[PDB]
Amino acid sequence: PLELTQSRVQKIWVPVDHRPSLPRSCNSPTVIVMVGLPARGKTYISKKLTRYLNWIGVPTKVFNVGEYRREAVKQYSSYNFFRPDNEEAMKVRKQCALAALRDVKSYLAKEGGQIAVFDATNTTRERRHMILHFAKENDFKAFFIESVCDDPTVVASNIMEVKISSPDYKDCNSAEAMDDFMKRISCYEASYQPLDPDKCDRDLSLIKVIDVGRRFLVNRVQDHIQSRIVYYLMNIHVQPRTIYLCRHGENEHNLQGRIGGDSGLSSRGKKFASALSKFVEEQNLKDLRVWTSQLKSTIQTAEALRLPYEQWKALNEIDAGVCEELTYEEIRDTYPEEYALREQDKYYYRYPTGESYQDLVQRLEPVIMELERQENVLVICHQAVLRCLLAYFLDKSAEEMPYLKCPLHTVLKLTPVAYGCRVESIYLNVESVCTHRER
Amino acid sequence: PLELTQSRVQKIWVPVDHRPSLPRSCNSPTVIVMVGLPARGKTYISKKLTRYLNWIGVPTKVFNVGEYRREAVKQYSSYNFFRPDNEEAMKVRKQCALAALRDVKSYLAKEGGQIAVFDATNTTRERRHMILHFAKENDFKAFFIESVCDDPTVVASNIMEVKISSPDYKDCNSAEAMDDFMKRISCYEASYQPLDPDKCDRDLSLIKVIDVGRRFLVNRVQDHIQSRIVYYLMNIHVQPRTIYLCRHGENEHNLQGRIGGDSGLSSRGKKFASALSKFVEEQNLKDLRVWTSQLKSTIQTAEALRLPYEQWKALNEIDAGVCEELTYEEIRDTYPEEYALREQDKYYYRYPTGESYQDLVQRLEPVIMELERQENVLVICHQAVLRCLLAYFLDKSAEEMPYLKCPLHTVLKLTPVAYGCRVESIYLNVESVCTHRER
Ligand SMILES: O=c1[nH]cnc2c1c(-c1ccccc1)cn2-c1ccc(Br)cc1
Ligand SMILES: O=c1[nH]cnc2c1c(-c1ccccc1)cn2-c1ccc(Br)cc1
Ligand SMILES: O=P(O)(O)OC[C@H]1O[C@](O)(CO)[C@@H](O)[C@@H]1O
Ligand SMILES: O=P(O)(O)OC[C@H]1O[C@](O)(CO)[C@@H](O)[C@@H]1O
Repeated sequence: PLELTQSRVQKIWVPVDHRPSLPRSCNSPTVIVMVGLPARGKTYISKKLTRYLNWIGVPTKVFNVGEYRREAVKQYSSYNFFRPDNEEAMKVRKQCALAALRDVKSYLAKEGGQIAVFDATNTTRERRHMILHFAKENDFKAFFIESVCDDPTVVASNIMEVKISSPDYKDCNSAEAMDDFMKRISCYEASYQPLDPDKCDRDLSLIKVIDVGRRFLVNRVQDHIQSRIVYYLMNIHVQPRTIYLCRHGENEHNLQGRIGGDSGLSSRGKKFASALSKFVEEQNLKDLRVWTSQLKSTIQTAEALRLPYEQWKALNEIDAGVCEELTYEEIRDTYPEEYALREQDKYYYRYPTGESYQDLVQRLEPVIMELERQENVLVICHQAVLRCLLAYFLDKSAEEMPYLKCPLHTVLKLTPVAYGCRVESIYLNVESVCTHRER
Repeated sequence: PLELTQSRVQKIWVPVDHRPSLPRSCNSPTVIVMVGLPARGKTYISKKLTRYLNWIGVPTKVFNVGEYRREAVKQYSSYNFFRPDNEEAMKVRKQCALAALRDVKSYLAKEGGQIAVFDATNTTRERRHMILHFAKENDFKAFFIESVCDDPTVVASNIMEVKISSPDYKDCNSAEAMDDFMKRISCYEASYQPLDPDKCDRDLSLIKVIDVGRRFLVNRVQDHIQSRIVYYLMNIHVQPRTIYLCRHGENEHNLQGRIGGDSGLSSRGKKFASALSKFVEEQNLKDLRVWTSQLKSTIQTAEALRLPYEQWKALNEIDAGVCEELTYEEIRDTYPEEYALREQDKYYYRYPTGESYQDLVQRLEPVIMELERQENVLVICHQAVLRCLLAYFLDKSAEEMPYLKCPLHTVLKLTPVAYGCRVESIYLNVESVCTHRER
């Protein structure tokens, strides 16, 4: 009579499943279609969106047709391979697109993937009609993301930042690679049919990203995930900036080996806070936003900076529930079953009346969205919160996330470059205890 | 040396403020400009957006030029008042717009308002240039929301739903009011200059809502609040649906007068769950989404429905921190200072290591966004969570929110109609304790 049991790891109430003598086991995936001329940031969008979607828990994978081409055709010689009159290479390129779609079908229908990002030019109505046919026959949704930018400064910058360094241009110098790539773009210009939501593409679910996100044309958003993608694309930018991530200075609970709580900075923690102020000053940043949690130790650290700061409840350390203010030895002795369950499944494990790393991701999502909108930001937080944010920026999986090394009195300087983050570590030469525990 | 104190009500760590002998006390507001012909849902957008922004904690107010006109000109006779050749009424209408802007300045610069929604036609470039001049001179941001829809079915439906019932048409029958309103729309058509983000309005921050949210043109989103508005407008719809809100059936903690915890349904709670299934069945809904919290009592209630349901951690009852599983008598005797602080400031009060109603709003925001996207939804939740959701739908203030009456074994049936919600209460004839406590 409505009998439930609480699952040991995640602490989820499930109906008591008294399976009979013979136990029996018993929404639609999306193909995101990238659209646009080369050097329009399609791969940049594909990679960043995939990184965000995976981090929030939506299994996402990129299928880049160019990588299938590099695999089918050993070495790249020139733009001549991309010529519309190149009958043989046109057959090869089509075969590569079809092979990528085959892997899209396998990913979405057989591997538990939810979103497949089809990263190609898809510049002709013919190619897009074929992708739609493929989606309709496989019961997949189709969502188009077109990037429109004809600014020559933006095109040249994209070639210099990520095209000249491509495996295709290994034997080329910067000038030859740039010249070949401009000719390669020209191969696509004649047959390019932009998305037309006014007449031809009126019934398609699409986003037209115009001039690096200055303007957007949004047509027929069908569901939750498409709506989320659109909101994300509207919040991200390519302006140069730095993200500094650190934990509060060493606290009294750190000295006692106690988890959670709301203890204050130790004498060393206060020394780090002074060292952090000097470090921040030496960075010579025009403007800098400072974010803390609502816990004392991060606020005391920010107080040493003499800069305005904003407290976020979303940045508060993982809630250990009944295990709050206990040492790991006291957890193992009072709750041995709980201790072993966490060690076996650190990401999904939920503390009783507490949280999991999975819960942390959900509450840090608005932090991530705001970090994307901002420029120079310093986030003073906690060990588990920091691992979660770092996993987003460094594209780390749910499995590796609870084990990322985030020592005390150490600043993680993140510089967005090419298709990810350059990470520099800066230890501020103040002693502390070690709170890192390996698997 | 980084000395902080925790504020008694909100539990916020603040620098110990040792004010000297003579204590001294010491971002830009936004004008949202509605654009479009009459019967385009501008007032609908204004009211709904204001309701959402206020609920999330952004002080927002609507300034409807027509209400200033109804105040300046006692009785409305006909569309002749709106004629472009009506020199006198054109002077009166301009004076009303200027008087509304005067009140916009006072609201944003002197009353602590953050967003002013300027609800008028603002169909000419001249009027919009004047509003921009007003915004620039007062250091206010300007964000334009244009609603474009020329579907005669949509226009006729808007006139029938909310125009014919306007105080202007009190002495008129449905046919005369509809005829007069069509003529009134025609008065605006000749001088109407839609927003042109391509050439003329390229530097303006705007959203063009096309065909009741089927399509959007988004130009130059400057900040966080504009980005949030755009996301909200993309999630809302006018499709007919019903929202059912109720608490879990009576639990064991309810019988003991204990707060929080994760107790199961009492015998009466199980009887409500059966009664709820019968009620749901009798509603004869084609499709229905069922949402619960992750707490046992709501899941057991949903289990009785024999329908698929989704558990949301965001729907979990307010966290009472150290006061969890205690009766109110035990709270008053163990924590008398805490008890009195809560009674004095129920919305902002945060339980030690727990939450406030203010915290609840922040974590329920994704619930609200998803409720907007959906159609028929049944939310099985908890007393404080329910008050928070109800305050959103019923446009209740932060001050009234902790005192809204949400009894056990009672379904709140919400039907979106005109500019809000019709609320029907359905008691399912199962006895329970009373958990309501007045101020
Ligand atoms: O080249 C480009 N053209 C046009 N839009 C571009 C790029 C790049 C880019 C940035 C770094 C390297 C290579 C490419 C990113 N976006 C972009 C697109 C949409 C959004 Br919303 C944000 C950024
Ligand atoms: O008449 C209309 N024309 C055009 N758009 C309209 C309406 C109404 C409406 C609904 C009920 C009563 C009166 C008006 C709402 N929206 C609307 C606008 C934008 C979004 Br995003 C969602 C709904
Ligand atoms: O997930 P882990 O490795 O236990 O680390 C999280 C813990 O780290 C701390 O931030 C410091 O020990 C605790 O407050 C928190 O419980
Ligand atoms: O804000 P109030 O009036 O104390 O009501 C919230 C309380 O109501 C309950 O849902 C039932 O008593 C408790 O779990 C919760 O603490």
